[PDB]
Amino acid sequence: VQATREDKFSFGLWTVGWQARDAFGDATRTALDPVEAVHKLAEIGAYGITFHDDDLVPFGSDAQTRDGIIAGFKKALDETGLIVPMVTTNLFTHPVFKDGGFTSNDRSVRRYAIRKVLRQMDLGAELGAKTLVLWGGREGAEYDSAKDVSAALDRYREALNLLAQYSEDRGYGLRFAIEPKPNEPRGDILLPTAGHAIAFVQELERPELFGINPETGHEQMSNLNFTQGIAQALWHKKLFHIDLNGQHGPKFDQDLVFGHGDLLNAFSLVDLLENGPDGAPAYDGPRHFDYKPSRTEDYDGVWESAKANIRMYLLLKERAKAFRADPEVQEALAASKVAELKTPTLNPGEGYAELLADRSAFEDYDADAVGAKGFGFVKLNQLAIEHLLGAR
Amino acid sequence: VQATREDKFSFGLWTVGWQARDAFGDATRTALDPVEAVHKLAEIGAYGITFHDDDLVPFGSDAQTRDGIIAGFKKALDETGLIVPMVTTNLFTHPVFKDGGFTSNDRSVRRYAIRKVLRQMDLGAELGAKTLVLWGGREGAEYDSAKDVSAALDRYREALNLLAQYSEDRGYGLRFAIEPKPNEPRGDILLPTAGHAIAFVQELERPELFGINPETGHEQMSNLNFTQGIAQALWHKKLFHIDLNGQHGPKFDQDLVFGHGDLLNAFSLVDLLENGPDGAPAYDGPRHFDYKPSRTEDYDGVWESAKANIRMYLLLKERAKAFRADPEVQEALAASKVAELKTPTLNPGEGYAELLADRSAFEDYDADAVGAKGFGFVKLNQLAIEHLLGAR
Amino acid sequence: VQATREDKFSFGLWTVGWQARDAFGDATRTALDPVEAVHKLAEIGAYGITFHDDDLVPFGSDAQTRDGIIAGFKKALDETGLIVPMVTTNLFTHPVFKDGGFTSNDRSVRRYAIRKVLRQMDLGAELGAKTLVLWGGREGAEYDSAKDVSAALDRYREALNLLAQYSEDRGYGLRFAIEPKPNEPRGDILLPTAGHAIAFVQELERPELFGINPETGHEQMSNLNFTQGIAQALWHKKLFHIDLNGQHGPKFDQDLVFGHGDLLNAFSLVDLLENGPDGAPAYDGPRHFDYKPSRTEDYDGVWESAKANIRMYLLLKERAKAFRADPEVQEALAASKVAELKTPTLNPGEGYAELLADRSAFEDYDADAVGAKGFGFVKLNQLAIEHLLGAR
Amino acid sequence: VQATREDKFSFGLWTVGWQARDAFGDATRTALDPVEAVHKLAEIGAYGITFHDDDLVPFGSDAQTRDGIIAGFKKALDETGLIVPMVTTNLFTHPVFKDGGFTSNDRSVRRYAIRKVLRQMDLGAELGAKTLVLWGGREGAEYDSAKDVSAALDRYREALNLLAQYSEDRGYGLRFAIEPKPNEPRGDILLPTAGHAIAFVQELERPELFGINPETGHEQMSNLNFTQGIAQALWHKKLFHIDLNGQHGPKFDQDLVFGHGDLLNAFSLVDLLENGPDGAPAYDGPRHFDYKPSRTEDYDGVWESAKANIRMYLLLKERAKAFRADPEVQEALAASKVAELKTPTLNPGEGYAELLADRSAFEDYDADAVGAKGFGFVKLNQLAIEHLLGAR
Ligand SMILES: OC[C@@H](O)[C@H](O)[C@@H](O)CO
Ligand SMILES: OC[C@@H](O)[C@H](O)[C@@H](O)CO
Ligand SMILES: OC[C@@H](O)[C@H](O)[C@@H](O)CO
Ligand SMILES: OC[C@@H](O)[C@H](O)[C@@H](O)CO
Ligand SMILES: [Co+2]
Ligand SMILES: [Co+2]
Ligand SMILES: [Co+2]
Ligand SMILES: [Co+2]
Ligand SMILES: [Co+2]
Ligand SMILES: [Co+2]
Ligand SMILES: [Co+2]
Ligand SMILES: [Co+2]
Repeated sequence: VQATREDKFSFGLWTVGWQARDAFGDATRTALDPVEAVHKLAEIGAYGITFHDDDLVPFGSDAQTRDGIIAGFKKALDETGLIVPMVTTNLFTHPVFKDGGFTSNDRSVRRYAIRKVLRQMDLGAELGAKTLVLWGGREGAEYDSAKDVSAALDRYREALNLLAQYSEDRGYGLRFAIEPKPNEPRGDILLPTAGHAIAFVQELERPELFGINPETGHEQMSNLNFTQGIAQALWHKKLFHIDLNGQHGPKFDQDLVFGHGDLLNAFSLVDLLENGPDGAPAYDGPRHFDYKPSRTEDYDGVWESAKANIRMYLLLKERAKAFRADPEVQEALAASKVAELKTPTLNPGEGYAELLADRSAFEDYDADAVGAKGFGFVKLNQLAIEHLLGAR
Repeated sequence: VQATREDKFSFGLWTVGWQARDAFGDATRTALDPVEAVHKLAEIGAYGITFHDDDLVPFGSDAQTRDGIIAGFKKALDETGLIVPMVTTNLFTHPVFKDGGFTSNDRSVRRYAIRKVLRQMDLGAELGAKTLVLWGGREGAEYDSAKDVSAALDRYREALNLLAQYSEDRGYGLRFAIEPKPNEPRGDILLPTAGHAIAFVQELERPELFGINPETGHEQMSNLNFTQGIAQALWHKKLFHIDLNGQHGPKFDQDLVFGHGDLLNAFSLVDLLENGPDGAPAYDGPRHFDYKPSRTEDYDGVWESAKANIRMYLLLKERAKAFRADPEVQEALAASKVAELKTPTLNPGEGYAELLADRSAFEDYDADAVGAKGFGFVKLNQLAIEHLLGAR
Repeated sequence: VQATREDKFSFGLWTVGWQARDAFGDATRTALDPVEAVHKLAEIGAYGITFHDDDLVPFGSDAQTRDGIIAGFKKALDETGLIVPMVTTNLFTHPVFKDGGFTSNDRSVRRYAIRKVLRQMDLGAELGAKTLVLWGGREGAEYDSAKDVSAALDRYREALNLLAQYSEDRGYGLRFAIEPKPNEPRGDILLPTAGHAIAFVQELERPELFGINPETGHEQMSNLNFTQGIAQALWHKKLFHIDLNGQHGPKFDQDLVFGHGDLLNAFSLVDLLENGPDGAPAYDGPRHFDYKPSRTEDYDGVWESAKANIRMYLLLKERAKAFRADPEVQEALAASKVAELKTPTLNPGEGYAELLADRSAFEDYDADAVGAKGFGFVKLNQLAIEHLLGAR
Repeated sequence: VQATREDKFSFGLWTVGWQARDAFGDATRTALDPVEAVHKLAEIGAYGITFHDDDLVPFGSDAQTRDGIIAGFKKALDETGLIVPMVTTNLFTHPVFKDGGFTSNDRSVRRYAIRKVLRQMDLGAELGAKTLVLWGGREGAEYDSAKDVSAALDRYREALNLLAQYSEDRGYGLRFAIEPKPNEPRGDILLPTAGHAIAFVQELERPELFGINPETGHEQMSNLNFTQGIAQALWHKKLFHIDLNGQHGPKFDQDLVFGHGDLLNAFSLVDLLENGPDGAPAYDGPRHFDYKPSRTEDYDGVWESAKANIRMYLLLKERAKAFRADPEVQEALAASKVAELKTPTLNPGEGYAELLADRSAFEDYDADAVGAKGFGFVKLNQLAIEHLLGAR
């Protein structure tokens, strides 16, 4: 298959740029030039690139340096036609953030973290970014008595409310996406799942400007069903962005190519995002890959893995489409009553009193008879896998 | 230490009454009589008892029978001075509920599920219960194509809105507590974590009436920090009830005595609930034990395990109090800056314009120097554990 | 494709016969007659059937009743041509086994467990079974101080030595396969992984008569790589039997159809078993499905799920074959140096003296240059998945 | 309490020397001088220190420098009285080992790896070390088709056979301890659990020279019961060394202070090692702490955390002894029939013939009456915990 700008595949500069220095070893690859990343990505079919402030401008660069870098990067986007759909800020690498950015126990660190983000918001707006992703990687703790969670949530909220105020006042029109993660690098991270991130956002001052950026591996690190979690995020209308990658259950964050981890879940996910209501996708934003080319690879391996992500997504889409289009699947869906869940439980205008008066809903209901009918779910599931396998 | 009615320990009829019939073996204990249970629980110090409809009145009892049982039950309550703080409905045992109660693909089961709950609401109202716990144990799926998550959430919401309507029209004054669980019996259950449940509740018609009933073991089945999730629930003011028990990480639901699984987290949990805001508890509801006496035990074991739950709580409470009262702990808390998180990041009347004008929050900030100072968190953790072990 | 007797697909009577009573609810299906199960399995292409003593003959049947069941059973086998490749004993259902069979703390239970097994060996030997599977589902503990592991391993060994003795004396020619499981129904089960079982087997009086019966979901319950553990079992030559099914990581035992859990691991498992050394399979015993038709299904869903197991194995086999016959895959294998691992590290006749003498192995080794070459692993993994997807 | 040299507390140079560069951020601490390390550890009570070649002598140090470093190191040991009980080799950091050391697909890497170990064996022998720990951190894969496990086991064996040969011929008298780990840094590591490592060792040429070095955190990363695995290791007589630390279930390797993860399991572990048969410890090797001072800490937090490891072990020891000495515990052990498991199942001289003749073990056995009696395990567990809380 072939990727189009209409596919909206984006990559973080820190992905193909990952030098492969893990917690147990040194880097196996040399640094990638931002400008080269831009030309290579354009070439493999991506429509946009994302970056952390510190991925593009080395922490501590003077404005002369800083300015120079931005200018060149800007030219590259220009020549290639790539856009910057999202930007983020690094609030986890520097030792100052060892206890967090926004929720560090140290007050001075909190002030500093806000400033770092405001600045990145400025660059984002200049480059045309529409979404600010916030990954609070260091917000959390290793020991329960070290962090007052309530105070931490107040401080997270305080910081976010200021960011929305500024964006709205400067007219940047940004949307903010909170990225949930259960652990790593902190023992436990605040807002561990898509669920906790959504509940939190609901308490902000201008909640309509806030949503989440869920990551495949993050939810899988707690053994949760990523597809079901996205379905919930979509129900709430809080899916502002998405990070796609692969993981093999609860272990360190692997960041494999999308679909190289839980393949069956990767398939139900593409199905959910693409076979939305009335043909059209259920999701319209970037399909962003936040993965890492394995430590054992060289730059050849790097570009290969970049293309594998696109490839995986397009192969899955194709099968998800074929799945839904199959009259036998259509028949199995009917037998399993999947669409019957869309019919309200209650009749039009029916309330508690009418329901209480309906003898068929209780007094005269044959639970035993209904309890014996099968749902035909294994059969429908088998049909889906055969489509995935290209056997149908 | 001895239990008082003020401690508010409650137990489900189904905990001490569990016959220990598991997924791989027959029951090892005979049935426990409800009046007996009330009398034994009163004796060990419980202040209240809870039950699913079907735990008290056998599924399908005729009115005469049903009526007879309730009368006997109320008399035992009367005599012992035990109350019924919460009631729930069994929407998971009977085969009709194999694909869910409120979210079954089958429209007729959904209708029947609502009628079964209304009926239990009337009984709870009659007994003076204040909370209706809803555990959607069969809501979810084994296969992703079998359940439309979006339609399921619509139907779950449709049903809850009706229950609140009825409660409010009738003047019952009930509060509704949704109980999250990631899995078991279904592959994946809808609303898997405390977070997912809180986010959901914020979308109902009368949200002020809805909260959650998180269970220690359910959060631990996903390897999440239970204390930290309770802290967030308290921040949202949605902790309506709590189910206490023990678990050893992600595996089937063990339902051990509280404190017999993750002891360190059991300790931080009691500290959070009891060493509240003033000096006063941060949570005022029932301390409910939803556990199961191990299958290897007889009725002497059952009564021993019931008392063990109260004993673990009182012993942890005592050490949590001692921890907070220690001057060396006060000192370690001061060195770790725990309390500094409670001070707003911004000075009163400061906005983004004033922050941007503060050179010290960024332009002249010495991040390297701040990043070199230690938080002393290990030492604080070490004092906590020494209090737990009675080593101080 | 269609299954042939040469495929050696077998099913436990307890799989298609599971009535679906789980830990939270009643059975949803009526009991399956063993004769009927023989006929239906024959019909879908199974070559054999297996059973626990108690699956065929109800616990406590008098000798006339037991004899009658066995006779009708044998007749069905005869008429269909199905064989009984393995038999097993239920040492987990009856309350007497609540603390285990061979390792119960109670001496009398240990004596009775051995007698129950001996009696099953007789029946197995008479039906022609070649393997006795031993699943100690109840050997273990919920609490560390309740069980002396060392004493427990001594007792385990004590029982197994007797069984080997009896079999050898009677000329039964049975092979014994211990089945590891990490937990469920005990909090922790003895011999938790394929590794622990293999190490234990090695300490018996006649180790050559003992191997393991590893199950897909059981290793996945600990989030281990099943194919990789199977590879090691094959290296030790201890894979006497195999239980195939599906699971989604660490949670209760799901027993899904084979391939419906971790699809990618199912794929690599079929590759390992069939594309063995010298053209031929690496394993020649039964391909046994120890799964359960989901609780949502009726008897139609039961047979559909039995057939899904076979279809899943055959589709994966087909794709594994095509994978290996692809010149591009071969080229990738060569580039990744997979086969170079099969060449001894030392030259023929080289010892440490000569290795110490080779400056090319150290003194003149350019670690830095080798360290920069990519292995091309991602590209290889991508072709593997494109074969599975039927995209190649 | 206070540590004595008889407690045999040892620490790796890399533990207190960890600079805190994690997968997501820079080092927060400066480098620790080895001589200083020797001095600091002697002061807190350690009886020994251990290290990887590369911890002591910088990778790529000329002969002169290396020699220089060693001589200073020997002086510090001299001056302080600390010994080097164990030494290990770094086969995971340098880029050349990205695919492993001993089982790298690349043959030239395997040869280099052996050379690097021989050299450390010499230094080890010279410093008086008794054990060579082998941690194959890079032995494994991210993708199943990239590693022939069988070939890798052959190459692993091939390398160990040679090391044994060398050590025996040089008269070093070393014992070899293989350290299992399930994952991190490789997606899946070979010899993932204590079980797998023991099974492997049994296949070597001089098995009496090999054992294992299990780490608390490693077994817990797979959610296995550490104490139970150590109990099996002792049964096999393969506990050559042990790494103590803390972990919070399946997630990245946390390396917390011993007893800061699963407290209940740390208690049962100390009980097992110390309350050995004949009053005496069941294990007499070094109690080695392979942990990491949290990244939020400075050098003071570093020495605080080192002392915390010793304090935890000694406080647990103290409670394990009090527990065993309690008459009420003694009464609970008897009711639980813990010791009845040590009495053989068969009477002296009984074999299957006599067991078959015993009607009381089967024909006249009342399984129902035995099945109704409880084991009193909950009460026994509750007493263990009250001893741990210092409540008794
Ligand atoms: O787990 C790492 C996170 O996924 C980050 O890459 C964020 O998305 C950006 O800060
Ligand atoms: O996991 C089982 C559940 O916890 C139930 O006991 C609910 O709390 C009540 O239906
Ligand atoms: O998890 C249950 C076990 O898998 C059993 O089915 C054994 O294989 C046979 O007793
Ligand atoms: O998880 C990392 C390992 O624990 C190492 O520290 C080894 O013990 C020494 O190579
Ligand atoms: Co990630
Ligand atoms: Co991300
Ligand atoms: Co539970
Ligand atoms: Co509960
Ligand atoms: Co199973
Ligand atoms: Co099995
Ligand atoms: Co470790
Ligand atoms: Co270690």
